[PDB]
Amino acid sequence: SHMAEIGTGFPFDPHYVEVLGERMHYVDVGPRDGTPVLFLHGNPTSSYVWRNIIPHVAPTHRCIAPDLIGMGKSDKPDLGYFFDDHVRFMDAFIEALGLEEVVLVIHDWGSALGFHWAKRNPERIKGIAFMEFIRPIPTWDEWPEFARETFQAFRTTDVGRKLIIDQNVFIEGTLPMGVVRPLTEVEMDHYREPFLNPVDREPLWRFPNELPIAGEPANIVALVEEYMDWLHQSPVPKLLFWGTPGVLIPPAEAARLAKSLPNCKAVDIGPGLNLLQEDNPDLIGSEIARWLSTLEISG
Amino acid sequence: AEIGTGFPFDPHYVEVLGERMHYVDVGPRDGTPVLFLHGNPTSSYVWRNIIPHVAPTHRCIAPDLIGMGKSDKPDLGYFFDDHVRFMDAFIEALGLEEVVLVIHDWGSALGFHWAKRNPERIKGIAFMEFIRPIPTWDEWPEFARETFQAFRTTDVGRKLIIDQNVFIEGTLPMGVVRPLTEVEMDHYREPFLNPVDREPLWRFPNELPIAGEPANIVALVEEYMDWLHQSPVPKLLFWGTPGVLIPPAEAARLAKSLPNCKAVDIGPGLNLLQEDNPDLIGSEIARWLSTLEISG
Ligand code: NA
Ligand code: NA
Ligand code: NA
Ligand code: NA
Ligand code: NA
Ligand code: NA
Repeated sequence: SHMAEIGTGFPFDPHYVEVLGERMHYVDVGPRDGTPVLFLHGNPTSSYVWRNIIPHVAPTHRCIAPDLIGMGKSDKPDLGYFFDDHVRFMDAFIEALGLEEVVLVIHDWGSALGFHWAKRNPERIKGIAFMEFIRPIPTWDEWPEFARETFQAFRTTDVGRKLIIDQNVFIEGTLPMGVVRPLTEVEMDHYREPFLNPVDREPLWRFPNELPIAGEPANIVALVEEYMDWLHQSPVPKLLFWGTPGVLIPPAEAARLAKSLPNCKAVDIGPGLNLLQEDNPDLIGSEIARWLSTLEISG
Repeated sequence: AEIGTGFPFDPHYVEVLGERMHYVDVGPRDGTPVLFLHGNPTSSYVWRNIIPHVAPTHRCIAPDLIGMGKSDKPDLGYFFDDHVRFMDAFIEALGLEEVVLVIHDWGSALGFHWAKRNPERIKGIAFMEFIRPIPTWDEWPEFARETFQAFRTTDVGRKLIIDQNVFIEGTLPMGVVRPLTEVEMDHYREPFLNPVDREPLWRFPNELPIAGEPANIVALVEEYMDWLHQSPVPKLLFWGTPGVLIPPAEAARLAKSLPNCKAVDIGPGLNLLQEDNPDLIGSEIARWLSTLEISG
């Protein structure tokens, strides 16, 4: 059988909340008397990446999907856009909406935010669904060969900024490199929208420079090790989506994690790179919905 | 004795996370270095009359925090997180192993937070007018309460600190008992002639742990104060009357409660104690260093 056509629209009412003096944009749909499901995107995406996942979940659960500070339709203060900046703003976003307990659905740098938050707020986490997530990559050989020269250049002084900031390579090159199917022009224009001006591309370059690869930056490596240790020892319900060949999470790693993470169901989406949501949204959405029905939530 | 206004130190610069940081670096390379950390709105200039008491016998390193002094001015928010990251990297870029700290104001938060995380490397801490949690506004001096509330008031605080440069033109001299001279003022004004460069001056008072906010800073500061209370590291506390961040009663109580701590009364003092009695501070640091178990 064949997949349904993948929607290009973003049929959600926009919201903004003031966070530390800046406005962050977010989606907020579904019923509000239960446990919210908080969807966190990564680099170089926005809440747009969840547009075809949310409709599977919204009939039964609240869906909140923010745009990270400096990204999407959120404000763009003059920050370095280190992980520290994202942590601060995301923590404050969650408090600004008065969220208590949540289910997380997280991806890429959004997964570092989600796992780091959950480790610090273990009483408030009712489940985590995750995919293509940030983990330590101890050698460049564990980074995919098709992306090695590129990410090394991204992290090389002067060259990386020329590619990402001046030439917009993370949007024009790396984003398509992360989707097995071809993105349409309408989809590309949605992803391009926040970054038309090169000055606004700082987060796109800082993010690959924060990835924990070959021990650097050491502070990120430590933080990520800490939340991975937490995840390995946590009874929290877990749902892991993976694809072939993946980028951050190759199939062999997914298979290891299906055993070494407690209470974890792993689901193969088929072909996939980084943005698994773009390659099989209906499997990811339908499986999240089924998994939510099994959790200690509905209030 | 007359207090020197000059800054007779050759520039040193080091690349840190892709940005350049300026620092004073004098004295011999064959011992344990003494790392001097300034706060808001100062620079290594604040240590200019203290360093010469120490440099004959110990290397003195005095960086300008990122965004301040002669250090580069990247487009950051200048949150404490930014200062932590850059200072950690500065220390590693100089290849420092064990150190003695001499710290003040926001420099004290940096130093104590670093020491907590590097307990085997810290061999002594001299400190003054330091950051601790302030649970209510009542515990902030009245001559400055309305001002700091305004600094932390949306839009108003930026008008004062960024547009009008009040932290330099007002708060700085407010923090010295004696009158700062025009030459000294001009040294302190140097990094902030352009209003956009005043961001760190505004973010700092907005990071102060007062009445529980920002909660992340409150937690961090509580953690390093607990660490300090539990550490056998040699400690030297300078204080003055009436103080600003530290009233005399609190200073004297800490001298008793902290392990291995000597307190030194500098006389009249507000925040920038270094400007009111540099010769006592410098000479006492020198004497104290000679008593430590450092190498050599
Ligand atoms: Na639409
Ligand atoms: Na590092
Ligand atoms: Na020198
Ligand atoms: Na005054
Ligand atoms: Na004065
Ligand atoms: Na807070």
